[PDB]
Amino acid sequence: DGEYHSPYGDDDLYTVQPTERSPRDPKAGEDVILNITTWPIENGQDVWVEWTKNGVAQENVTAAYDYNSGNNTYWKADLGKFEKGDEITYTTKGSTNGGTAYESGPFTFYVTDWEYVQDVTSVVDNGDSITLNMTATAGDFSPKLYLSFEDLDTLRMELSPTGKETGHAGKSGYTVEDTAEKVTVTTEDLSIEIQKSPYRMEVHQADGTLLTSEYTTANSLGWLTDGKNVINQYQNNFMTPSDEAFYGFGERYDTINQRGKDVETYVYNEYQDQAQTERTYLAVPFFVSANKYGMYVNSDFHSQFQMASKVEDKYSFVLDNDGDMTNMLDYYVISGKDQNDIVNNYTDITGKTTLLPKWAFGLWMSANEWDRESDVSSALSNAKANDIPATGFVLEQWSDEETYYIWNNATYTAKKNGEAFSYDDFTFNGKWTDPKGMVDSVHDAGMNIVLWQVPVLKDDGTVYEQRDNDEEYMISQGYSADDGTGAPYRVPASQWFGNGILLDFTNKDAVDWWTSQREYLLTEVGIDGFKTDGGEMVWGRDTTFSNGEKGQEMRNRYPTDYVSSYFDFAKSINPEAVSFSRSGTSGAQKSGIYWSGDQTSTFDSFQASLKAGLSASTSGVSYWAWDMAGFTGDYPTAELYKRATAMAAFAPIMQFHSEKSDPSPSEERSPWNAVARTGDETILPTFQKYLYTRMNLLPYIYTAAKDTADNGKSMMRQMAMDYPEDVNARDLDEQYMFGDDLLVAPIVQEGQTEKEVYLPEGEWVDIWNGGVHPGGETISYYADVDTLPVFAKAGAIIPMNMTDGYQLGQNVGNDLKSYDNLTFRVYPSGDSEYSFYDDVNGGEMRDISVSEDFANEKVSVDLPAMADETTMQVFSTEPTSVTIDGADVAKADTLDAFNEATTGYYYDTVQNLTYVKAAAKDAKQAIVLNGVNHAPYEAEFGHLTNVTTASDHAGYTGTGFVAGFDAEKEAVEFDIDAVDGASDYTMEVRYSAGVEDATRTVYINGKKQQITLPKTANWDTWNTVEVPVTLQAGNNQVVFDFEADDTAGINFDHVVIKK
Ligand SMILES: OC[C@H]1O[C@@H](O)[C@H](O)[C@@H](O)[C@@H]1O
Ligand SMILES: OC[C@H]1O[C@@H](O)[C@H](O)[C@@H](O)[C@@H]1O
Ligand SMILES: OC[C@H]1O[C@@H](O)[C@H](O)[C@@H](O)[C@@H]1O
Ligand SMILES: OC[C@H]1O[C@@H](O)[C@H](O)[C@@H](O)[C@@H]1O
Ligand SMILES: OC[C@H]1O[C@H](O)[C@H](O)[C@@H](O)[C@@H]1O
Ligand SMILES: OC[C@H]1O[C@H](O)[C@H](O)[C@@H](O)[C@@H]1O
Ligand SMILES: OC[C@H]1O[C@H](O)[C@H](O)[C@@H](O)[C@@H]1O
Ligand SMILES: OC[C@H]1O[C@H](O)[C@H](O)[C@@H](O)[C@@H]1O
Ligand SMILES: OC[C@H]1O[C@H](O)[C@H](O)[C@@H](O)[C@@H]1O
Ligand SMILES: OC[C@H]1O[C@H](O)[C@H](O)[C@@H](O)[C@@H]1O
Ligand SMILES: [Ca+2]
Ligand SMILES: [Mg+2]
Ligand SMILES: [Mg+2]
Ligand SMILES: [Mg+2]
Ligand SMILES: [Mg+2]
Ligand SMILES: [Mg+2]
Ligand SMILES: [Mg+2]
Ligand SMILES: [Mg+2]
Ligand SMILES: [Mg+2]
Repeated sequence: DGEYHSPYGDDDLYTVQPTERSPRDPKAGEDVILNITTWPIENGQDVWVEWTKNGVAQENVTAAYDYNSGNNTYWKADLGKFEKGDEITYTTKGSTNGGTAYESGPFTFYVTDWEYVQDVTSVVDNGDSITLNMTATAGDFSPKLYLSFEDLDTLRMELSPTGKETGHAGKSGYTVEDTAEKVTVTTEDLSIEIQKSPYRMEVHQADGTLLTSEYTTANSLGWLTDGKNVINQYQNNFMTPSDEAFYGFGERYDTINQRGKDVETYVYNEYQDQAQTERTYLAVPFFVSANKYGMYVNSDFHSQFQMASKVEDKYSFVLDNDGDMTNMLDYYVISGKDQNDIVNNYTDITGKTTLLPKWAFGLWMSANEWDRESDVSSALSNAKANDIPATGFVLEQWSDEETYYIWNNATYTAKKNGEAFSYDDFTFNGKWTDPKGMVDSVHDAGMNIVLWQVPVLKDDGTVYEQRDNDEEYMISQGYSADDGTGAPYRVPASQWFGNGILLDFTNKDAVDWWTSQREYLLTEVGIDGFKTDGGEMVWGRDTTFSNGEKGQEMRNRYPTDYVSSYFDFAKSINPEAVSFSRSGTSGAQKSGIYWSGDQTSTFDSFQASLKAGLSASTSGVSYWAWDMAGFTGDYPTAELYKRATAMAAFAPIMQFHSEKSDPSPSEERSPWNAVARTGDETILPTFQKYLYTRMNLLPYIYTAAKDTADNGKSMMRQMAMDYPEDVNARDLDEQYMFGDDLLVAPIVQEGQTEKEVYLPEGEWVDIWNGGVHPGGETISYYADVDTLPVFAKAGAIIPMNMTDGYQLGQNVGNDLKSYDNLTFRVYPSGDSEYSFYDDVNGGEMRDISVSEDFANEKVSVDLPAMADETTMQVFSTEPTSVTIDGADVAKADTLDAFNEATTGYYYDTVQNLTYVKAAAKDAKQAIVLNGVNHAPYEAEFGHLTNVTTASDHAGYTGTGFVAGFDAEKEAVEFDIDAVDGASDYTMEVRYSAGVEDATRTVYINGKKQQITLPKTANWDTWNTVEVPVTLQAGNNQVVFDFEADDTAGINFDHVVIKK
């Protein structure tokens, strides 16, 4: 028999327990209901509430029967409404037939209401900080708002409602213009305009451009208080135009643009339907606006971002607090040189991404079902047999499933008092007879291994000696958090690892103990890190951690304290160790890889994963992975598998994984198992193509990884991060930038083969075939199930590790300590420069520069000193000569000859690439290609109308030519860029006309001319005629038509634009 009421229950944001107070934190005028339970269900029960208001005893409130469920009766007691300042203390009671009264409480709540800033009464400039003394709209406080500069382009606001706290110092490079009506604070990067009566702030760039501004009606800034000693929430409100887009907020699965939504900064473990529930494991109170600023609310407490979700021109943040009136509101308005610089400034505040070793950027293999040595050996054997040179290996089902630090089937003498084991304490049996040997075999295969972990000590009520000993010790030492009553905090019963005891990662002694138990795994077994899963496990209002903080503040921070603790520990022992986690908040980026969690194998999930990666990126979490093609649900289709593979190969971290622990047939998301499950053998060569291409691009990818760590530029970015002004880039969620120079457009729709790609300003070249696409429009790209549209930005310099075949998608292996043929792929356009991170040769920075001068038929490359032979692949027409330091280098007629030569050049007519080989020298080398023009615009890649392509006459450039083009209504249209601005140019038209002289009609931006194409000796002989054209800057429409007055058949190879 009993009674129970607990006002906050588990303090879950989304649900309530059936015995809570509603509202949990009452405001003035809100009716207060107490939900109370009794058991068993029995006639003769009475439930009531004994209480005081401002210390005065009130008449008891009688509860009314609500409903019965299970062994319990539920009741509601109505306390009524209260006024601001009221302090209510109550005890709930239940009895049967006037007998033993069971009770809960006392519980106290302080009734609140909002107070807002009114006017600025005085301004004090302290040199490194500005104090604005203010009045309030209500109450007796004298608030102070402190302004400071984290940097000249990053403004910090700290609000003390009572005026008793002081803000932090910042930079002193600012000036102030203080007048009776307004104060303007200026730096070389910002102009902050503050109206004094009423108080209202606008943040502008130095030149005056508005970044954001507090809502028009002012009184925008406020706090929720009882007017005495409780401050429970803060808010500010801002004006936003109807076109403003909001990105980031951590990792989001529903949309990349949060306009219209209430975004909760609240970590949560939501399985499979993250998009639909709008939940996430990784929540960060930071967003980037395409209006060129970021806003970071510096608090671990839950916050709600109302992004034009209430009023169409208003966005707001509402930040919770634990009552403590000394906790100031602290937020930043972040400007920068560009959107990526904004993110860099954010990482100055919350932490830089820690550069991971290069092995982290190869393929990771994982499957929950791998649970014994024979599974590992078969996994390694299958990878080798299928030519899959992975670099990472994950084991989840490796332990006793009890302590999570002892190998499954290991036997030993149990240890008391939390003593740590060493490798020699164990007798290894059954599934794992030689863990050290097993790790040695993984290392032998060129891979590194990580082991799965959780931050909780399991307690499912079953007896298990070592786990029981550990629990006893942990409790005696206070290594758990406190439930608020002196007992250890346990995960709520109905949750993942319910009843388990969380390790208090804020407790250094606790962390030292916990990690000591895993030490032998790094020092003796030789593992390369941990897959630190979970962490979204902190509930309860009164839950208390060693640092004095409670559940409200610690829920979002806990996962990152957990993940960082393990990352640092593993790395302290093994410098090459890497963590792989799913949960966190601001700062998560300092500590390893984050994967998108648990999703099903559908295209809808794929779409959600892509959004999660793009949002995480904006939020500073660059080293992001996902379970490619999904880890659970029905096995993926061959189509999904192939589409997922392609995106994954061009994502920051590439990893396959599966959920099932012991299925039949296998659930592995490996390519060999995908072939087995779907019956589609073509999956293997398609997977190989993408894996091999990723490894060819590893120098570029790893340099990008370094750029994240040093400069805050995420590896994979939503289009508006690079092009914030471009109205077509705002909502794109099915394409992205990868590194600085690649535009990747995965197909994420079932059945799709015509893929739309928005190309921003500039020229974009298909990296697979050399097709040229002018920017500033949406193109349609035909992509079969094996094809991924990827384009290089104009001026791009891309380092690659190539085989002697020199094609993308050729297996170079997984050697991370040497290159095969280090190659630089170059798309000349003006003057371009790239800093290559040569990690193979000591991490030296190699500064490469390219100067395009097609106006004079030259492209120059300034190659710095290199440790290795270097191959340039320059997109251009064929040179008449190539020089290195002024000396001619020999033309190689075939690829074989080029490979045998120590220096020389070779022209690839199919890709329109000039290969140039330079010897390794401890001095810079000046390479010049002479007689070159911009690469041809291949006819077979133009817009074709009623005409087809062929390859059945030798001598063409590209993949072939347009065949015949000999009837009315047949057309070939080109999108041609003016190589050097608006001007006249010469257009070369390369064709064959074996039978007789021909004519075609050409329109240049609608201006017609007829061209004569004289007969060639035969269809195996090509000729080129020069046509004068006038081009405008940018894209030019060049249409070749066969009109009524034209004549004869031709084969049409390409066109070249030149001076
Ligand atoms: O002291 C008075 C209280 O005693 C209980 O036994 C009654 O059932 C309550 O409704 C009442 O408020
Ligand atoms: O074993 C007694 C249990 O009975 C249930 O009906 C109650 O709701 C539980 O809180 C209680 O612990
Ligand atoms: O827009 C800000 C407002 O949001 C509402 O949802 C909250 O309940 C209010 O307390 C707050 O003033
Ligand atoms: O299959 C693994 C999944 O199982 C679910 O029951 C848990 O809540 C998730 O945290 C976990 O990733
Ligand atoms: O209100 C329905 C019922 O509620 C509780 O079970 C009471 O003990 C009982 O006397 C009453 O009949
Ligand atoms: O096998 C290791 C772990 O992997 C799985 O993801 C399960 O969620 C967990 O219950 C299990 O203990
Ligand atoms: O029921 C849980 C048990 O599962 C397996 O037998 C594990 O090998 C063992 O360590 C664990 O106690
Ligand atoms: O910890 C539970 C048990 O695990 C292993 O089976 C040990 O060999 C045994 O001594 C111990 O009691
Ligand atoms: O990039 C050049 C061409 O590449 C492929 O052939 C695509 O199917 C096509 O749409 C594109 O225009
Ligand atoms: O009529 C034009 C055609 O003439 C010949 O048949 C050629 O073989 C063919 O390549 C060309 O397209
Ligand atoms: Ca051609
Ligand atoms: Mg009665
Ligand atoms: Mg959509
Ligand atoms: Mg900066
Ligand atoms: Mg198995
Ligand atoms: Mg080692
Ligand atoms: Mg303690
Ligand atoms: Mg120039
Ligand atoms: Mg060689």
